[PDB]
Amino acid sequence: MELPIAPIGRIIKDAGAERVSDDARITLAKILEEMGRDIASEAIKLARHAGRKTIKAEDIELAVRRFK
Amino acid sequence: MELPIAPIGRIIKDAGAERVSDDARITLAKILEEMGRDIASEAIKLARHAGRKTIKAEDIELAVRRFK
Ligand SMILES: [Cl-]
Ligand SMILES: [Cl-]
Ligand SMILES: [Zn+2]
Ligand SMILES: [Zn+2]
Repeated sequence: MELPIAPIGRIIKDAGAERVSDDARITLAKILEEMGRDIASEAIKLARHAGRKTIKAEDIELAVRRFK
Repeated sequence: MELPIAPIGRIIKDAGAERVSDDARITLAKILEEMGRDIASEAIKLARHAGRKTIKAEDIELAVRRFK
């Protein structure tokens, strides 16, 4: 796992939760990590079809549209 | 912003990118943060319709299904 748990716990508290189980924080961190990886994988293929090696913000923005 | 950028950069490198612009890392961190907040907001309403104050892993798992 790359994402730290603490910041994910703050997101859920920030959205209005009174109490958050430790298992809720870990579940959302793993779901967002898996989303990040699938978006990143699609952004890499977009950059390669554009002839580039550098992943740019427009690749991320176009890749997220396949998941919406 | 709650999520740190560095770990998001590692996710994109881990998925296979050779080089990542700083703007790509920031864009994906903001998209995952916004997803985390919308999931968390829906999980809070599920827990309240179940009569609970504590957000649990099953609330997260049911809330992500509205976005798939
Ligand atoms: Cl998926
Ligand atoms: Cl949205
Ligand atoms: Zn996946
Ligand atoms: Zn939203």
